[PDB]
Amino acid sequence: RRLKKRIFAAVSEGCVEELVELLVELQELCRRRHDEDVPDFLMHKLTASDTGATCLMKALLNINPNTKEIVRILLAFAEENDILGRFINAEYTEEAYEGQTALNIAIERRQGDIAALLIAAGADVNAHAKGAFFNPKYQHEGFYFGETPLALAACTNQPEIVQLLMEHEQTDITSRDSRGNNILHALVTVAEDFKTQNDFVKRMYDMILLRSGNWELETTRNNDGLTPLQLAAKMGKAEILKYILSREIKEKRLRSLSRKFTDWAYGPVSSSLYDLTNVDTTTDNSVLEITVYNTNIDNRHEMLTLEPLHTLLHMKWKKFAKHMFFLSFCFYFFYNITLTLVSYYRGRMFVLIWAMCISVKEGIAIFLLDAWFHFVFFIQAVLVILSVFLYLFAYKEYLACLVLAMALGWANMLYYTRGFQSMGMYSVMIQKVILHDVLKFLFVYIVFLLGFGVALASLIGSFSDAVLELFKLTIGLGDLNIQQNSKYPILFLFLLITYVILTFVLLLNMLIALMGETVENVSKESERIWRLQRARTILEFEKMLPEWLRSRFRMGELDFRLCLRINEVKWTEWKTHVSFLN
Amino acid sequence: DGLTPLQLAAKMGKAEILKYILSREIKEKRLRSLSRKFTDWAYGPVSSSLYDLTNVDTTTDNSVLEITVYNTNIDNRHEMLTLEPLHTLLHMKWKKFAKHMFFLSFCFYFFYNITLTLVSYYRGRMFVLIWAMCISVKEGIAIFLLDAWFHFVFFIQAVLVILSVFLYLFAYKEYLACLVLAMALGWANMLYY
Amino acid sequence: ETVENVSKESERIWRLQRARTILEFEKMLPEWLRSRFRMGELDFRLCLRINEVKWTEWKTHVSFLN
Repeated sequence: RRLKKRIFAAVSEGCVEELVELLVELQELCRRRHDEDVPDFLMHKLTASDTGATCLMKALLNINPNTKEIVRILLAFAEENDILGRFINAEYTEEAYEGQTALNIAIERRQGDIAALLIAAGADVNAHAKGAFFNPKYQHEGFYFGETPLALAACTNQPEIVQLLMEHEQTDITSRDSRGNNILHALVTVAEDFKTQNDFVKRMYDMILLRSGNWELETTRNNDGLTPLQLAAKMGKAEILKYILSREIKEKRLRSLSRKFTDWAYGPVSSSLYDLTNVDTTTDNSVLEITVYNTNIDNRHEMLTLEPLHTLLHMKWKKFAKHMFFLSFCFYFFYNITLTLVSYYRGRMFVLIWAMCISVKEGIAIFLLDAWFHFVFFIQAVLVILSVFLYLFAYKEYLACLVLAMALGWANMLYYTRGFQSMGMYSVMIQKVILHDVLKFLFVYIVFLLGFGVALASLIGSFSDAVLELFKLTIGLGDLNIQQNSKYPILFLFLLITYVILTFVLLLNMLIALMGETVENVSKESERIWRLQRARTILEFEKMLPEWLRSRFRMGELDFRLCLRINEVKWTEWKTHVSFLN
Repeated sequence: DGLTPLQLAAKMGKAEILKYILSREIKEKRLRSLSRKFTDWAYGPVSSSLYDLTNVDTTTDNSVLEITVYNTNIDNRHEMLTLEPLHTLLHMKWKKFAKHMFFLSFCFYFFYNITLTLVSYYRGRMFVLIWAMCISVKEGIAIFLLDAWFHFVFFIQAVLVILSVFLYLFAYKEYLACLVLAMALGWANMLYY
Repeated sequence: ETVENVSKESERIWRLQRARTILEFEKMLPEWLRSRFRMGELDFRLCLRINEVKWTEWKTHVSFLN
């Protein structure tokens, strides 16, 4: 603590008159071998031991225009005192920056030449920042980049540093950190779409992938067992998965990395093949199953308009799912008609075995942990079976269960309108309106209803008669002139008028709020949620089939790779291409 | 009027100049007390900083935050309340204690309204009058303040409850009108919370 | 009249209402028990350990810088 704080101040600011004297001061200090503590003087006085911050990490933490003095201090102690083995691998002591070298801090502050010369001094590029800040809980709390130097050069938009770092012989490209992530995993972890940044991630991800040139990067699974495009699908990033699912290489010697074998193009019409490595539900964790069954991002219609993803769905649906959906509609319609005739006029009991079948079908609702129609299907099934099991008994509490099961079943018939697009967009707006705005209006209307009903019942008819008369006054009925046991009917009169005008202004406020919320949900968002609903029932009907009879996949092995004969036409793109080309 | 220059910047309602005042750092030395954002470490996106609390804190008599919250004649106060030590200070002042104090005041007003509901409907029978006197001397600063409507509804509810009780002591039948109007305005006043 | 007061102006007046009841509930407390202010003297100046993240600004900065 004698004068190492002085050299810390000298590398902080950059006064050279302390530095030139102090470099030979420590030189005559190490030349005078004190002979009571020989090795600990070097390892304790050429660094700090409170936070583990050494001199050059303090200098690169305090980057100023004094690059001459930092070139001097890399060329002062690092090679004369022969310390560089035990020195440049210094890590921290705390939990925030646990295991952080000077390479990532050197490349973090745009000093690529400093980092290239200090790895030319013989550092290690296989550092692993295992701190809990570096592996945070959410994205806001910390920086996640891959805890690797070439991964940090990938995330922080430094192509020249990763160019000089890949050409080093003993760097790793198949390296896996504490989360098991390689460069492509962390590069798509830091990524996002074009709405915020100007797409440097893909614009150097191509450089990483073709500089590597090997397939073994794109199968390295993480601790959750995910291929890099599966992790690209799960975190919700559009354009990087667009680049993955449509990627071709013109020049040869790197042809297995391509995925779009364009066999013939002619004006607007162009046939192509694609891959089915993981974009197909015959594998355990497909891309399509992830990006349909995902629930926490909202932009899934961006990914479901990509080519082998969107195209695959039509084949899976036109092929078999329209007929399977119409068959399920016909079964539910005949079940509801037999329940209608059995309920009205009193194969008399097909409804109970069908209710038991639909109950053990929808009994996975507690095992799944906007799936509301599963709950309505389950409450209809248990209400039908409770009505029948009380019909076996000698009770009169069974007809209430039958009439409520009738009301909920014939309301549940309206679930089957998805498939008619001009009625499905009408259907999902009903769910949007009851979820968002009518519940708030009911929540204010119930407390106004109680605050007037207790008042009018304290004026003395009873409670449940006055609140029923108040609701009949709301819907448009109910006499109001002279009620019994009024002290003074003037106050009853203008209390009633105050209730009616407050209900009117509440209704007006509710209708203009739900007019104010539909500035963009007029046709667009209903259409995206309808297409997502149709994709979810594609996958739900497809996985219910057994392991055989699925001869409904695509073209054979062209090593062994499934493909798709997809003929896309881009008329507007061809017209703009041949118009701007000449 | 005894105002520091950023207090006058807050009172007249100007945004970006107060943004420059509340976030100002000087890179070169010999002028360091004029800075207000001691950036101690930045690393990619994450950057910790310090700020000052010379006047942006309600422990002083005329703070900046008290001025720009209690101002009433300009409309763009949400421009200033998204500035950093101003907006950030509020979360600490609120998550810290004010959610629990607000929920406690809601529970007291809810139990007071439920005891007034049961006392009004079926006829600790008289907690409502001492709570009404407490809320009346609480909201009696409405004439001393000179869009504070809910203070007026709270005051008319308090005086209507105490007028109903002071006529209930008497032998009059003009008291039940005051009780039923106090019931209507109290259960409408629950919607303030 | 609701060409702009659909979600925006209601949100600003709600945040201003919440700030006014922050200050009204805060000034009602007595002179003691307010150990709820911020960090000590660093002459003597109180400070705040504020960790802001500007993700979009950092992305535009490192995108336009190179």
